Amino acid sequence: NLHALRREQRAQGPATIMAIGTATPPNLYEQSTFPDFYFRVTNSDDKQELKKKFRRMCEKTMVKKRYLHLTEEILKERPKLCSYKEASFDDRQDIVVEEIPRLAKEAAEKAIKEWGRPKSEITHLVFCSISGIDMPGADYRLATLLGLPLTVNRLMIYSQACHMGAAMLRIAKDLAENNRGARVLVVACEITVLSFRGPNEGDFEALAGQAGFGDGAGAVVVGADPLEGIEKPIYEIAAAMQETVAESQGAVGGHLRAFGWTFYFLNQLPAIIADNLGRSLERALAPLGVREWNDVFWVAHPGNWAIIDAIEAKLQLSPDKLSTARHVFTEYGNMQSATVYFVMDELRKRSAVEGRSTTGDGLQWGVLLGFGPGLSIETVVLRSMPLHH
Amino acid sequence: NLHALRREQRAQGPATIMAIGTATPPNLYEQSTFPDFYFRVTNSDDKQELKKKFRRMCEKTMVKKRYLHLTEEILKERPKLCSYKEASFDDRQDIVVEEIPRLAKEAAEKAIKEWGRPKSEITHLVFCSISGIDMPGADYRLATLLGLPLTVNRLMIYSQACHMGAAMLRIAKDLAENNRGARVLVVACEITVLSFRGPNEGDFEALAGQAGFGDGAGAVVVGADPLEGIEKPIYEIAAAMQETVAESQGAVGGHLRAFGWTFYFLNQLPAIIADNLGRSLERALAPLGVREWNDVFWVAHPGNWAIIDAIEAKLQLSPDKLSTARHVFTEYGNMQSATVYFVMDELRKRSAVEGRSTTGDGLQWGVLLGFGPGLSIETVVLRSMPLHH
Repeated sequence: NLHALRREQRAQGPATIMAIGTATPPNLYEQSTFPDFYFRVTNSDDKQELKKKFRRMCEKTMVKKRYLHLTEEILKERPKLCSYKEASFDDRQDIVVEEIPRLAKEAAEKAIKEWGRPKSEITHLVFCSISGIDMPGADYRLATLLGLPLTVNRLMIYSQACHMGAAMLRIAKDLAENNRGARVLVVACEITVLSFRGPNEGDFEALAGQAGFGDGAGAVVVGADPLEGIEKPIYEIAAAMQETVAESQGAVGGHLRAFGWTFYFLNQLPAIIADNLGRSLERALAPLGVREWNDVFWVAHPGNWAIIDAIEAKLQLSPDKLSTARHVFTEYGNMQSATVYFVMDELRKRSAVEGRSTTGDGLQWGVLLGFGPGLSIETVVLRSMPLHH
Repeated sequence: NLHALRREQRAQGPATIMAIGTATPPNLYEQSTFPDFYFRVTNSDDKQELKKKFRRMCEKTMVKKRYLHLTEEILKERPKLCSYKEASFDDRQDIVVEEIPRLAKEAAEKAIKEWGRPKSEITHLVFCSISGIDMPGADYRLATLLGLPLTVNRLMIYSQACHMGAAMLRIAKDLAENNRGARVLVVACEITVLSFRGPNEGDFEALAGQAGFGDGAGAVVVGADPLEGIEKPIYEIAAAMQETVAESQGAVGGHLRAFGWTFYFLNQLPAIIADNLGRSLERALAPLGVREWNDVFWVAHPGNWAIIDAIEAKLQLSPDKLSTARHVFTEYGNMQSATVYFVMDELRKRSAVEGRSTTGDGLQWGVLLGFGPGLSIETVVLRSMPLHH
């Protein structure tokens, strides 16, 4: 009866990524002139020596460009954003509640446009962001701006850190696979309005945060049992798993306070990540009988330049493997949960333009990776799809 | 093989609720004397007219008692919690970050204990609260307090309203059905430290919020294919869905600010909820061929007494249907996302005490119901289990 009902209602094949869309705020921030903008707007133009320290931090990041919702105009209107740790939460909430769903909507429309199917066929919405907390939430506002059916199943995931991007594919996997016809709109959106703050001579971590984080949103449509001739899977989601690394709460993390968000980290975080991938990758790839780390493709959350270097070095990958992560991080900065969607889009796009056999740079099996506070490690095994040029 | 692998890794039968645990803070607040306590600790004994009002509010709520983490001591140590609307967010964060996981742990242990099986067989943790945002978050802390294996798939749902307790069953359904052997720990925990504040003579809305909300946590183990002679389902989850009521965002909701959380409602929220249920319940129950609303059992998030009344009257339910919601509301208050789990625990126990043939008061089919800001309506169709006396 309910076993019969079960068989009827569940999907047949594995979850697939059917479309990818991305978007940023319209305001370009060049890293070479960012110290100038940052010290001027934070009324710190009378500490030239701290300004020089910052220029060197900016250069070290390896970031060329980021896109930020914030502008000098908004900062002028809302000066408390420019202080180090003054109560500023209200001004920050005013913005993120409004804009988190607006930026998400751009990335979601693009994903939907590529998918090329009606919004009425979307059954679930899975939406993550650090920011934009209200009731009704950001998911309600996003659903409403898109004109999704009132019967779409919504799930908002607030304030999980950078690995939440990968984690949403783990959730969407179960939603697409367990429900025949389920089409899952997956969105990550991050705007650094809650973490932007002026400088303090004794806070490297907070000033470092001013240098490497950008704004961005990413969206995929996820579904099993693609419609013959209409839905063209880019990747099959083969497996998804999470692992927490014992006694590493201190590696990285953050607090939410009256000043907004602040993030901490150890200098050895690049090593702590790289050194703790072994287990995850073994669980993931040993069933497929993978012999060598260079034998699969890599969609990595970049974290930072040092993190990429550490992972590449530990797994002894050739430069090509993480070059997509390097590219996105260079051109957009670290966009938290959104970053991995930008990286995934780059992999499949370079794969098409450069004439590859598959969406995973000519390779069959790949691993998508996210990592954040925990330390939390998100591993998604992807199967590439043939490219018929 | 993508399809063969899929056929082997998924569960066969419906998600099952295998155990239920509940917990509250140890501090009893009797409603009869709550006006005296509230006006005294917030230093408002010279607002006798507002006090007179609040006592009338408290009488009308029909709440007899609540359990709150907050005490006279906490309030003396952190007087900003008492102000109507000064910045007090840091004080509140300081408490909720540590306490939310702590209360959740009590409910979680009770559910695990009834389930009767090793912690190591838990594969997933799904945890919701309005409160306790930090990175790493509450799920990590809870998993750590429980001593869960590091490979448990964690998910934290922050800052969703009252209907979130229901929606976690919607989530748990797919995780459990789609993964062979999956055992999901589902936990809801709420502590009102973030919305407690002193009284303002021009704000009855916020004042009403101080009369009806309590603290608590509920937990279930959800799995598919129960072990014969080891795991005994209390209910089967046959179906679960959400819908949103158009143009009702202002019906109820709230804002997270430097003063913490405040909640808003329209006076006609009961009718708004009652009048917009039929559609959801029709979609849920028609496929089972049920002809009358009294044909099924009811596990209702209570909201408040006015809301229970309006649903009863609108659906022409006889008094027994929402009996369990009433008893839980009256004895514990609205514990937001956790309440529905107390109601569930109450139904299945009463069913056994009163000699009913099923864990659903002798009927086969039920609806577990959650509602909150959106308006959001969460409908979970349950099948009861035979009771053998």
